[PDB]
Amino acid sequence: TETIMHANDAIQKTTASTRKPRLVVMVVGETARADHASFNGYQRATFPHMDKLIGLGQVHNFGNVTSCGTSAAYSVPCMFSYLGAEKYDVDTADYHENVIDTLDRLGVAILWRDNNSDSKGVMNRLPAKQYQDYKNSPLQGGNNTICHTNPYDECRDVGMLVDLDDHVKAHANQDILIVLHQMGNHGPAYYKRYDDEFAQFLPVCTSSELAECERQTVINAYDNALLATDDFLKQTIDWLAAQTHADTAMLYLSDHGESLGEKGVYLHGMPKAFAPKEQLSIPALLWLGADTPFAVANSPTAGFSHDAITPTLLNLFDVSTQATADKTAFVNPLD
Ligand SMILES: [Zn+2]
Ligand SMILES: [Zn+2]
Repeated sequence: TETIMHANDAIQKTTASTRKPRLVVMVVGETARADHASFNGYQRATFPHMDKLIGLGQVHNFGNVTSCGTSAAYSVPCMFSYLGAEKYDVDTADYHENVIDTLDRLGVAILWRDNNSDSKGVMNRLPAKQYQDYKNSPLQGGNNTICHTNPYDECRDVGMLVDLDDHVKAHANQDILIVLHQMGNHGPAYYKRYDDEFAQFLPVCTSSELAECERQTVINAYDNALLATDDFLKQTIDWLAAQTHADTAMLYLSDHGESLGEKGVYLHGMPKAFAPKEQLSIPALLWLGADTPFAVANSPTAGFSHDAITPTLLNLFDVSTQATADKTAFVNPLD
């Protein structure tokens, strides 16, 4: 092949012809930091809906998880790579088979909706129709029907949840992966990231010049954008909970964290060798549907990282490959 292969031996252990189809939503978050999540002990209710599901035992919180880098351009390809953070090279990620390539080869129906930027190369070998731009409205050339609920005409992450039934109905009796790439908490204009229903921590910074504004007002806008992400995740889970013909899962991880003025540093993008802990520390949640066959994995001693995503996706689709032996995952393989 023209691709550097990592999982040429991959095969599904079971398929939808002998068991329920698998339906997974992977949410690629944006700029959310683990220590501003109420489920990791932040002293403000930034994730009220997820916290209620954690209390019920329906969502599992993996705690302080480490991102591989500090921007979507660096982190998103690595999140779907077989390489892992220590061998990853952003300049040559396009040349390797990635986990989406493997799943597509094995017949999983993949949809990637993007309200952020794009898939950073991950979707480039799949047909164009499996990637959908959700950062533009239809007349702008995209697909998002929820862009005109705010004065910035900014497209909202919840627009990506509109009529996901169309994809499910088009792929009867097949395994399905839906990736939703959020705008999330990207700054510096945090106040533009959420509709007025989520303007709850007040007052907010309404300038892109964050070091000018009072620190707490920057943080208030950031925390309001987390509330909107908590609502997006709740709506995603509510949709999956209705898909009772499938075994379902929702995995959420941010691409990196964010500095909010500690030691004078704001935003993200610092070289990972020098980046402060706040830029590398991300939340990670897993929801599983009713009667799930899956079990949450034993925690690594140092906590989880983005390197666990690729083996987790393979385990959720019953894919057997030597490429994920010895590798950490958030759920165990089914035997
Ligand atoms: Zn960024
Ligand atoms: Zn990012």
